[PDB]
Formats: sequence, structure tokens, C-alpha cells
Amino acid sequence: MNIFEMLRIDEGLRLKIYKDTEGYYTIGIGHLLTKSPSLNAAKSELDKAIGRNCNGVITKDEAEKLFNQDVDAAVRGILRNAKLKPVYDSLDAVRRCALINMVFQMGETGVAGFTNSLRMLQQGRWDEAAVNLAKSRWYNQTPNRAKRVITTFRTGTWDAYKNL
Repeated sequence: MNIFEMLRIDEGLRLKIYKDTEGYYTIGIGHLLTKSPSLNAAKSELDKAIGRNCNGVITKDEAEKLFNQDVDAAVRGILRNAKLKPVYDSLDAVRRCALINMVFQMGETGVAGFTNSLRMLQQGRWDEAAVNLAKSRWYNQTPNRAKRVITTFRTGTWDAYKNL
């Protein structure tokens, strides 16, 4: 299992604009297009992002290309971030994927706000951190996915996804 497979499980693949659980316009593998209500604003962002007139629809290849970009950008964002970098550096390879997953979903800034959990992860206090991470809107709003990520941080294995 790797970061791409992990996120492909959590986000799914959709080739037509769709709304995410928060109600935002998304396409492909969890690629947020805009927080704006306008489907039109969404279609424009899409064409801008693909470099073609997509008319709200894209090919598998295009979705995978966006995915590669988003993952790369998530990783680089963590590495550039003063709060995130030290945590990342302190984790094993599986747990690193779990932090990338959170960043992909909620952005650098949002994850950077998990001050207390970050601190626990850095100190390698797995169980404590799992319990703190669950006390979030994040967990309450998308509990199945959050549980998967949380279990990854707790155990350091891919058990949560080995099911899936």
C-alpha cells in the first residue's frame, strides 16, 4: 500500500463534477475545484486546470494527472511548513502517509491547527494522539475516513485499508 492507493480509497474516482461531502464542487480523485456555489465557476476552474474545454467531464488520465499534482503539492506543503515539517520528519513511513492524507483533505493550514495532536505525534504517543484527533469537527463530519486515518496513526500499519 502507498499514499496513492490510500487516497484513491478514501476519495474515490469520479470523472464528472460532483459535490464533495462538504458540498463543494470536486472532480477526479478528491480534487477540489471551488468553494463557490456556482457550477459555472466550477466549470471554468476545471477548464483552467485541464487546459481544455471539458464541459464538466474529464478522462481517467486527466484525473490521475491532477492527483499526481495534488499529492506532490501536499508533500511539498508539509515540507515547507514550519509546524508540519518537524512532525513529518519524526514519523515512520506509514504514519507519514497518514499526515499526507490529512493535509490533502484539509489543507496545510487546517492540519497545522491540530496543535495538541501534532505534539503528541511528535512525541510518539500514539494512543493519546488517536484520542485527541477524534475530538474534531473532522472526525465528527467524516467519521469512516477519519477512523481509517486515525487507526493508521495509532498502529503504524495499513490494517484500516486492508479490508477495503
